[PDB]
Amino acid sequence: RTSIEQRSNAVSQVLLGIFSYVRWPKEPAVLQLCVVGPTEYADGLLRGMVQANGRRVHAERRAVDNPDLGTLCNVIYLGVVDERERQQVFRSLAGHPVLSISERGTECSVGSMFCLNVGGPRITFEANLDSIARSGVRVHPSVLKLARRQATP
Amino acid sequence: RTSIEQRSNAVSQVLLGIFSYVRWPKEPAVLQLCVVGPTEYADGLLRGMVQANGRRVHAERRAVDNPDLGTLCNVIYLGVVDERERQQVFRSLAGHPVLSISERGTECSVGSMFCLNVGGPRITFEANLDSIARSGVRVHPSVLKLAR
Repeated sequence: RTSIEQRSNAVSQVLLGIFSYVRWPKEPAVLQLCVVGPTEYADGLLRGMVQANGRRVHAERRAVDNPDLGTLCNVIYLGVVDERERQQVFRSLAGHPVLSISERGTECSVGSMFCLNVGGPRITFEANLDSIARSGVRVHPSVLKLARRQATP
Repeated sequence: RTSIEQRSNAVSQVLLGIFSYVRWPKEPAVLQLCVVGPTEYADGLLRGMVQANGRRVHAERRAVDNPDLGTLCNVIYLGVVDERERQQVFRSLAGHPVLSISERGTECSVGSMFCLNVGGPRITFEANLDSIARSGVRVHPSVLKLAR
């Protein structure tokens, strides 16, 4: 079984790997990532990140009921939230170009664009076409090369 | 800095405060703090702390299903865990002097020497007098005056 520090640094990459298939309508110089809700595997993230084009990914935690998640966040890494809390969040992102990703794989069905599954020998994820289309960012299809080859032994 | 960081740095401060009213059977040079489960406010802790008496608190995440929590852990800061996992956790803590604290002081009760309530303008916390005796650490009773 893979350790917490193993799975953290792993998530870090998968997110970078997802972020590669994503175009924002207006590309910021610093991409803004907001961690929202309790999380296990975001420690790696919050160090900050750099993309393969040198764009820094800046990372900070934000309150689930923060009403400006939408404008503060180009990315949101979503943790454990309850129905209401989840509602607040996905409402705040509407009309804004935001990439949403969950630590847990249940949430594709309720708002998140991507849903990690961190258990097992590899980090896997599934996606949802609905939330993706209404996201207002462009997601290249080949983002699924990554989940599939991750669901591979 | 955001309010989550603000509330995070404060959980730091509250944790230290509680630490001063606890003693362990055999005091370790370096206090082992296990953050366990999803945690909105444990980022200050993970950065590492130090007590006024100069002692270092080392903090690191450990998985919920981790069977050696009891030996690996001086203090455990319990995040989000379901009924099954909550049990799983406290069984490893059994018969070991482990200071148990929880981030959500509502859906918490079994174990959890202390349950924090981070919401509101300040951080508050209950104390679980039952859990406090069984645990195996010596908690000074003054601490209850810092409770609710």
